[PDB]
Amino acid sequence: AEIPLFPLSNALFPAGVLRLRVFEIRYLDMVRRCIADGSEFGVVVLEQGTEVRRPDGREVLARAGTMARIDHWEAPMPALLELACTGTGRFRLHACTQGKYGLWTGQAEPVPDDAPLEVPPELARSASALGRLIARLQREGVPPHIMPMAAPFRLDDCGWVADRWAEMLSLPPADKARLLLLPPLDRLREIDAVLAADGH
Amino acid sequence: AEIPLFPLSNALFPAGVLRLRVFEIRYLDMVRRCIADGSEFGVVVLEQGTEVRRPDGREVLARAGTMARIDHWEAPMPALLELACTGTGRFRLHACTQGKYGLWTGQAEPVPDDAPLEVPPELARSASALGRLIARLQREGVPPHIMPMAAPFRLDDCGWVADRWAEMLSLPPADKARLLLLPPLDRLREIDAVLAA
Repeated sequence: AEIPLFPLSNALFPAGVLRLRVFEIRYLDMVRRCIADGSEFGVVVLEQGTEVRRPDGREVLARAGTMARIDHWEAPMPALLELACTGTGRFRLHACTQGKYGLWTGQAEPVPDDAPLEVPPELARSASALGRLIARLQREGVPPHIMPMAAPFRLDDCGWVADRWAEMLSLPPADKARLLLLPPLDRLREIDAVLAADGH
Repeated sequence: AEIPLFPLSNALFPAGVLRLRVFEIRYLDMVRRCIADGSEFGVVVLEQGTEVRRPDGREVLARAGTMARIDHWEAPMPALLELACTGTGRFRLHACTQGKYGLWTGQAEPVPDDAPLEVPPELARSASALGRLIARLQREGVPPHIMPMAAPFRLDDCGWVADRWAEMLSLPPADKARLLLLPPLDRLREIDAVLAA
């Protein structure tokens, strides 16, 4: 499924929050199309290279990604677009090409959402930790335009909880892409093995 | 104490890495002057505002921040100013003033860099977990200009450990500001509490 690609320094996960700020011509033209078009673009983390790369070149795109849906947009100044996208359906991009203005694109086969699971008591620490984080945000009165996570607080869900943590944890891009694809349970387990002292 | 301020969505901590893209020309005069005489600018996290500039809203700065040092600027894209910075000394922001063009300026009382202290056995959890994140990024050989933290990895320094977690974790801007000025021991204890409970 040939779709436009917006590689980024961080990976996007389903239901994930993402406030973009486009200034490059390739993304300015691409984002505007999607605005009038209605379609959404694909977001995959950069396993290598930067996200601007005007003089650069060697940039490696992750093999997995999540589709990005545009919620609302604004134009604070000319040649600048401030977006507030939401992560949608995930995909497993394969052979992609780099078109005009350096706009990445690739045929990507979607990957159906995983069935919602309950968080076992063997992984309560993470879900309880996360829940603690969200509590403070709310307790402090953090406005919507700053909240790093959407309203639907699926705290009692393996996948969801792991997606939230993988989003904010400084993990290698190559790992983030794998986590996105791995099954919900396995995903929570692994991040769990990162937050807790596995090997002291 | 009077210094220029650059508000950001994320708080900046000592030794914290920062890749800043400056769009609004209202800041050009600030970054240029800094680049010129090698000075620094203050970075405070926004409590109730947008990094860019809303015409219907006003920005509210946090109670503290950290000075930023320009490791070096670049302009890969025509006229786009992109610079790598590092958080240096912390300051307590007594008062700030928003003047013309929306530029912020405040009274910054610099606070001395805390002394380093070994990580106690109970707070070891927080250090080993970070240590693993770091070793994870290295095992994958993630490029330096991609890593969120800088080379000097002080895994036995409460302040360092706590600061890293504080900039990574999704916490309200006002809390980051508070933890920033908080003494090393208390900082770690507090971030440790969030990681468990």
